[PDB]
Amino acid sequence: DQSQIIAGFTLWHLSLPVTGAVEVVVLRLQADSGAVGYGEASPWVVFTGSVEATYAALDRYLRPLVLGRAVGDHAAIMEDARAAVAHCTEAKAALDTALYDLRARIAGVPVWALLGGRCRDRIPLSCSIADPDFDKDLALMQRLQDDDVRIIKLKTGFKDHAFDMMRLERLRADFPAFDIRVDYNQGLHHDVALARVRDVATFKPTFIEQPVKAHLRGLMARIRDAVDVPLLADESIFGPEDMAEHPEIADGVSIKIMKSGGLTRAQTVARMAAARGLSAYGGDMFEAGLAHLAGAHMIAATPEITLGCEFYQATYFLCDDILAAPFPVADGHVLVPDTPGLGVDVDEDALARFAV
Amino acid sequence: QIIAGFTLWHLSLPVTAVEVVVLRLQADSGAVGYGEASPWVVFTGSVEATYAALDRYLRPLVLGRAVGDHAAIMEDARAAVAHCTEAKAALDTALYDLRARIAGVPVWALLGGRCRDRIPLSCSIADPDFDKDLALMQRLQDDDVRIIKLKTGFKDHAFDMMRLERLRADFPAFDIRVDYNQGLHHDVALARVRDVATFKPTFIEQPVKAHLRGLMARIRDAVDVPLLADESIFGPEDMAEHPEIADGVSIKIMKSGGLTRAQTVARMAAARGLSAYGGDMFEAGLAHLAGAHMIAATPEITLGCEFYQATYFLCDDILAAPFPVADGHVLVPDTPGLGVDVDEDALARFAV
Amino acid sequence: QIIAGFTLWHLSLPVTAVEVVVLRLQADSGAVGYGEASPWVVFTGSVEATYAALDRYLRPLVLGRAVGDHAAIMEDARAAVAHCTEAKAALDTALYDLRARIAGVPVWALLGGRCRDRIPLSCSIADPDFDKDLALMQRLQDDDVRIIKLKTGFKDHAFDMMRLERLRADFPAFDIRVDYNQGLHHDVALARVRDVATFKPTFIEQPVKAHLRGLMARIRDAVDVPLLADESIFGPEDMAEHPEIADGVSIKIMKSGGLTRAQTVARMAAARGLSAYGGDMFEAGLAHLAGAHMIAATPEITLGCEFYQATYFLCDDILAAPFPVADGHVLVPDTPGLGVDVDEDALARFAV
Amino acid sequence: DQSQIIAGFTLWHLSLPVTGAVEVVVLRLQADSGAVGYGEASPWVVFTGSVEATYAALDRYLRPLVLGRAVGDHAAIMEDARAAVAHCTEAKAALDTALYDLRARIAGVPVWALLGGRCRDRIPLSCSIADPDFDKDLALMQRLQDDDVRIIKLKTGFKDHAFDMMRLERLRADFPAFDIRVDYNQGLHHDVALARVRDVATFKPTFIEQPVKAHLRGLMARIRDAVDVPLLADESIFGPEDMAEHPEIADGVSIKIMKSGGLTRAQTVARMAAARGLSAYGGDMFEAGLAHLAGAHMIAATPEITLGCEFYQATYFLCDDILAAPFPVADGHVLVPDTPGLGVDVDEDALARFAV
Ligand SMILES: [K+]
Ligand SMILES: [K+]
Ligand SMILES: [K+]
Ligand SMILES: [K+]
Ligand SMILES: [Mg+2]
Ligand SMILES: [Mg+2]
Ligand SMILES: [Mg+2]
Ligand SMILES: [Mg+2]
Repeated sequence: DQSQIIAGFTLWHLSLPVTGAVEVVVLRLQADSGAVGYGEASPWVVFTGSVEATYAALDRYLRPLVLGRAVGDHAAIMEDARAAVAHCTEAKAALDTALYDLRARIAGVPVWALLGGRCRDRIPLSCSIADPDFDKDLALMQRLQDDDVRIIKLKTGFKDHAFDMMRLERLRADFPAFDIRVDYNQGLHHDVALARVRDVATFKPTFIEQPVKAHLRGLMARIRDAVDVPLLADESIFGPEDMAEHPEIADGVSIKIMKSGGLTRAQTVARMAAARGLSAYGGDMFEAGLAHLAGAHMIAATPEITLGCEFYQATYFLCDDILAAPFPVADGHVLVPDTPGLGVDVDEDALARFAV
Repeated sequence: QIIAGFTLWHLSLPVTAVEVVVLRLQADSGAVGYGEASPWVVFTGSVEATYAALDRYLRPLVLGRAVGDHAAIMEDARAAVAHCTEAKAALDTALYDLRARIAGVPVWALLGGRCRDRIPLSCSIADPDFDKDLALMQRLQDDDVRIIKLKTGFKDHAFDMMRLERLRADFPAFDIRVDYNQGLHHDVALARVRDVATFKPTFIEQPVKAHLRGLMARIRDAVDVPLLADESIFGPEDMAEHPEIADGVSIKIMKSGGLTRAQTVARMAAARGLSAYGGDMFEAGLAHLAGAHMIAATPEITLGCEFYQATYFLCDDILAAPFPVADGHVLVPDTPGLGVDVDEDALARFAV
Repeated sequence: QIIAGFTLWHLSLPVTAVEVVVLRLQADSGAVGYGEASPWVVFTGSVEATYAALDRYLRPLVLGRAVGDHAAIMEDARAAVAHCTEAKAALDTALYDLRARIAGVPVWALLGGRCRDRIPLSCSIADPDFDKDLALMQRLQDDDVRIIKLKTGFKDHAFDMMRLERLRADFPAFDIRVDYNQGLHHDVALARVRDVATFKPTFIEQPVKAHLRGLMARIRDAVDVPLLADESIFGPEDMAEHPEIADGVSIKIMKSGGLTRAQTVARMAAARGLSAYGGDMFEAGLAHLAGAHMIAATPEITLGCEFYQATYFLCDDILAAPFPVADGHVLVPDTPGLGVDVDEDALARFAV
Repeated sequence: DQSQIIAGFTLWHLSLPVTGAVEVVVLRLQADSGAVGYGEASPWVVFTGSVEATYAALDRYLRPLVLGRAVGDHAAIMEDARAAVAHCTEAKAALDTALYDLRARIAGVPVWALLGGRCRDRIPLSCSIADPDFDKDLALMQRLQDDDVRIIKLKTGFKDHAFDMMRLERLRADFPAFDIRVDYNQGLHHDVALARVRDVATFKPTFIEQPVKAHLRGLMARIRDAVDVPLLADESIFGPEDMAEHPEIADGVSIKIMKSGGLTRAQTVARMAAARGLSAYGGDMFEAGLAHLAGAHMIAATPEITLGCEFYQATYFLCDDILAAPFPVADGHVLVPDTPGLGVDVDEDALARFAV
């Protein structure tokens, strides 16, 4: 049964409205038996690559390498997948996710059971605070507080520095029970980055994420050493190779299956970080509930990821998701399913509704 | 469902004796999984240390746990008892075997799926009577085995140089590696490594004591032939701490404390262009199968494996059918669990 | 004056097929400029990624801009879309071609003026049938070409060593370089590089995967023959980050994302005594001309160029007259723009 | 037309009175067609070399390498120029400037169009505050404020430390809207440099420039790491070779065509700095409007230079300039011309009036 072939390979390019729209690609794999598995690719054109690049990677270059293969050859399929097309880590993540979802459903086990088993069944949730209209986010904070969410990440550097400092002050004043992180999304020019980081460090955020452009890894290392607050690398480190090459550039790493090109490789990044005493955090892209579930299963199997996750978009940002039931969140945590595969069905009618 | 039973055997296994410890785990449903710990007292620690790790300290953290909590159980296991990586490997192996059998999948399906169904086999050449080993070689050659690892530095340097010349002369189709097992004193290690390197072995493994990692790094940089670390690197933490001491690493589940961690060492090595080889201890077939499933799911381990003891060294194994080898390769099973039944009668027979 | 038009062709070009994307930019006045993107899916990214970069993401940042704002446009282009350095090179090339034609100057007059009017040419030797390549060599020798780059590591090591010995024997007047295209596994890379170094190629290019830069640095320091980085270094940021991984760099506009940035890589290399070579991808004559004008204005690129595909590899090119080569050199034009007309009929003919 | 020869090579050694005098050398190149281009060399004897060295470099050693060459061979002329005479980067800059001005005027394009095109058409201006009579500079500050200049650089270390601290205090008090930088011009002895730098850092200047002697690059690196305020290298880094050799000695670099030996090389220094996250600033020497225009065109084509420029001398320091019209400044910015060549004509009658 482990040599049953992959007989179907189907793509949807979606546009999903948000409270704007975000574009993702969904992959379904179908085995010889008729069993199916799904994966999501969630690109950001300025950071990981375009949606068109990811679609083409799947449609033209991965498809002929996947169709007709033995589904048990998952590990060899993914080595071939990495060799076949440069970049498109999001596309690779979709493939890895669909292969895990498929083999898990065939076996009748949850995806985490294929990643080493479970160390946790809940994962603390962080919501991002990113609105240029801060009164709208103050409204959101009331809802988060009532929902028992107790972590947020302030997106900083996109308006001006006074806007960042104003929001940090007000959130610390009005919402002291919250654990607050900061994410610059590569948004500080090297002229001002250290000074701005030192200023926001005065509010003692749990971490400050990726202040400078991804390639400025030497400057990241300098900022790490200059400031007491933990520095987190995001766009500076995609996968194990980057982690190996740049061991000392930050105090921790944001783990995203869309950067690492899948679930197995995300685990490897987090294990490499932990082995030297670097923190690991469950980051995400502009994703839907399918990609969220993939990340949640990965985190459930990875004790090294201890800083929570930001799988908030399906619950708080997307007008409608693509799952058949609500992405599972209660009491400020993601609830990791224990039913087969990713644990919540993909709604193909929603795939059809949102297809471009 | 919960782990309802936890059973240990301390075995003594005659050879052509080695002591191992076998663990059986039993779920609520009656399903079972097995693992083997294979300690070497001078290297990984005593068999008594390993037995006590399992019997006293791990037993209570494992009995009554949900089998699905495998990852948490192993975190707890690492925190519960220092060393005894062999014990921890036995537990990891049993947990994978048990979960794979409950699910009806081979253990490699729990480790990422498969990248290879066959692994090239190496047999060790370590007899003080070299004529016997020359007989062994003919059998290896008839068996289509095409890799050997010469154990060096236990007699004298002339004995090692003699054997290398003879083997290159009379068996030129063999891929030859060298393993010193920490046996060269620092006074002479560089000189002797340079001498054996003239036979271009594929690698030279662990010339000096495990803790002499600065010297390992010097030997790495002095000689063109790849240097392989063994005892100097156990798990991911050692790999993270000592990134440049060698050109590659011997991956052993008994050093890494399990299957998952062994994968992580190989991946960490590969990420920087260091090689990975499927090493082993004085193990029986149960251990061999655990290592075989690990290698089957780990593309980074490209240098073969040395799972030769169940075939050429043990009088009798503890599996119900032979450990699967043919045409000089280990044949990775695709049936459920580790893929060959453990023979509980063989367990009773060889229990101390 | 403003950029009033932005047009793309996705081409498939038969070879003795490769896909490229051509961009035409059109100013208010009707003046036009062209650029080529030549992607390699395993190396720089897909042709689809490049087409989308231009069609969706760059088009709106370019249409309606003042042509004189070239430097700002390219800043915006780099910020707008990750990767797709081939797309960005096509845009840079079109912007230079258009501005040079508006001004009535060759593109090299926009890049610092000229330091050379001729560039030594290298042709690649990459046929699995070596007898065919031995025929190709006679033609190269009759054409006064005196540099070749042997593509290695795609068959086996004996095939590479065989070809080197034969070429040194039968064609001793040729400057021979070697290119592995990331093709040596880390298990064997040092050994094989050392072996091919015995033929003293002028350089050995990119033996290992692009990300294995620590290993590149080790190979650099282990072997006397110059090591050339290709895929390991794309633009100035990579050059700044990895200063000591090689003895020199292959400069390609399709990696650097343009003409200016390619100059900057060469200058950064030269400042510390690293060499620079005029590399290329599977390009047509438009790309060749962009690279040729770049090299003409960049004294630091002293190792020749490999703009051989339009002459010896493509069945038909997309220029209205032949890409200019004579006496084993590229002949840098001094007429306006890139210096040879793009044939829009050839564009229509080969569009997918 | 690109092979038309350089047929004329003419030098003037000027002395230009200032609110003292400054000595510069002007070069005019004349092509076969009669078109002309001009460049300026602006030496400082203690820093870059004497005016006599620069004059001789042009008159005896560069002249025979330039006369009769094809003007299109600009890049080869400048390689030959660098090989021909040691030092005299100012002389080399004059030659590079005149070649660009000449080819630009022949082509009918502005100089920046020969340097990659334009990224900005205005450049924020900084004026230096360097008078031993501080009341005179307080007068100047009223004029700067009314002129909408909002950057100054305080020259420090030439009187005593209390004088520096007094001026910083008063400027921060009376002119809070100004961005203030500090420049020591190599003026701190190594015995006291760190302590003095730490003291002036308390006023949070945007950068502190070259506290110690140029060769003390190890001590510069120590000062960089000891103080939060950005350290700028000036005399420690001339061109790309220095930049390559000394990558970590400061947080940024002052780019001056008179150090880099021309416009192309200045751009290369700024691109090398930016590639690793080091700042770049448009510095100058005691220059006239010709050299200012050269630097302004260079900066217009170089997005990496983001800290402004100090092309203030033609407007605020020289009693009379050598251009046919006022060096273009409005609203606190240099206005980069878009007409051919450097964009403002050189007044040869002014060359004659000021010749020694
Ligand atoms: K820190
Ligand atoms: K070695
Ligand atoms: K070398
Ligand atoms: K500093
Ligand atoms: Mg982030
Ligand atoms: Mg060993
Ligand atoms: Mg190449
Ligand atoms: Mg200065």
